[PDB]
Amino acid sequence: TVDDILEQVGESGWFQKQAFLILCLLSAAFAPICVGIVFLGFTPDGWVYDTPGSSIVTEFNLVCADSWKLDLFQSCLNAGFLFGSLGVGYFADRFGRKLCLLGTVLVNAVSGVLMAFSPNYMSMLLFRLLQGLVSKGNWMAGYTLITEFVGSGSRRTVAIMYQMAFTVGLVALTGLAYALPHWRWLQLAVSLPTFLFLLYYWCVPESPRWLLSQKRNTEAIKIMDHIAQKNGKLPPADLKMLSLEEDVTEKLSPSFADLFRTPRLRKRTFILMYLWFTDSVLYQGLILHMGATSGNLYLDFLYSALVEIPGAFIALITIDRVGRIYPMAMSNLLAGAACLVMIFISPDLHWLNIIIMCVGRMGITIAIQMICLVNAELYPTFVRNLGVMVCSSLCDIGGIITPFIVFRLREVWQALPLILFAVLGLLAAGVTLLLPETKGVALPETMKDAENLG
Ligand SMILES: CN(C)C(=N)NC(=N)N
Repeated sequence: TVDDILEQVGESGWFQKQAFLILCLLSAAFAPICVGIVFLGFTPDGWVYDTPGSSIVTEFNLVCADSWKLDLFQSCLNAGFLFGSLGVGYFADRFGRKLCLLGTVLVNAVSGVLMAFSPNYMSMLLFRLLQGLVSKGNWMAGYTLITEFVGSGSRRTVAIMYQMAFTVGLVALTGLAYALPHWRWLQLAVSLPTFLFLLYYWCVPESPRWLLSQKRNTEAIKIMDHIAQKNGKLPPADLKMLSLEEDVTEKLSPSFADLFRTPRLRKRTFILMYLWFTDSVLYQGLILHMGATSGNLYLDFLYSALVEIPGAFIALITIDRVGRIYPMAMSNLLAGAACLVMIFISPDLHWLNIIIMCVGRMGITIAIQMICLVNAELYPTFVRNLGVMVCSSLCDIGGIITPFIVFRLREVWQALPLILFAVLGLLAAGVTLLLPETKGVALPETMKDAENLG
């Protein structure tokens, strides 16, 4: 199979390290497509806006349809996510993974370049929809590819280090937003590492599991000897692409074969969609809990962006031995019991508000780090379609429902949204962390996992 030859080969070799840096340079490009609107949505105030830079609000005249503008903008981005979920979930299974990712990166690069010189607001909306759709496809495909590519005992290292790469992408976005004469300079500076990825994407291999599922043993042997020659060692071909006698046709029934696995997979994928929805809603509620500003213009966003590194390092230290479901329970209970304190009286002589908000964030970031890792480890039949469906098709619902509901609630009553978010999160997502599946150090992706699971 793949795990035995991966253990017999260098799982963390130097070629693996340069491929890791290349897909990390992919990972830092996912910051502004999801969170960079805060650096593009400055609203300082015949309408005159006093700011040395500019924004979309300064560019247009958003004084009577300002609420109709940005809400529809982010709703169209999340609709682009909604199309892109099913789109890449079937397209990666159809035309493979690596060529899909390369073409999708090229489309992202040309779409960002054309976004930098957007003529009209209709072009703005269309390009934002296409950008969101493509960028979500790129990031999820890259994360799945490198989760599969690394060996058995080093999945978490890769996953947590790429969440760290996303964090340093937000940090570099905050550092870049200091030099903001127009949004165009920011977008043009962001779009250049995508071309760097395209330039240095000629020396990256495919996914051995998906390639082996195509019964192409020759190119599997080719990529194994390429990996061995890159590390400069003779490969101990114990299996020699044995393929475990796999002959099942790829994409036989994506999400249609779950009827035979109803008592064993339906409840698991349901609780996974529940946990994704809870993470998205709680995350957005904690961002809007101050409305992305608290006495500052950039320091609040840095506090909401540099908080991920302590959570990531805590996860990397913690989840090696205790498992991957107890971290879910600890993170969920900590987030709930941290956000529940804001109902109490504000700190008269201390900083309890920022303390509970930062520890709640830490809990939510530990939860989001894991949700992706356990999703990649699970859905053993085909990790692409089902994994994207649980990842993105129940996060776009959070993106379309969560800001409108909490905005209207904070317009009418502060107490209801925080209480409902805390109750739903704490109770339901702590019940959700009650072993959806048995955890194993190995990472196979065959249907034998679905029918056995140890
Ligand atoms: C990257 N995007 C869109 C997030 N909202 N991240 C998140 N922690 N839910």
